[PDB]
Amino acid sequence: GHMDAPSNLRFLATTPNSLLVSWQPPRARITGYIIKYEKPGSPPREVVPRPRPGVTEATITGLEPGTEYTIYVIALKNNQKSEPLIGRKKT
Repeated sequence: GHMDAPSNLRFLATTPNSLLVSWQPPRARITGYIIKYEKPGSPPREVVPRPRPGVTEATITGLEPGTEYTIYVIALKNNQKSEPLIGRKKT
């Protein structure tokens, strides 16, 4: 455990209820990632299945319009995880 966390949570393309995001992988070897998303009033969820290693972008579906969701993206190492890297935006 104890691994750095991704950075610069960016957004690729954005759909009326889906949202693509792009980050800068942490500074340590990893074999997976976690990505949650939040909204005012409802608790976070996780992008499933967990992203693959080597990818610096993920899409998030199942959102709501006119709503800026807050994403928490983490680095994994065999279910093990690092600190989060968050960023929010609207669909």
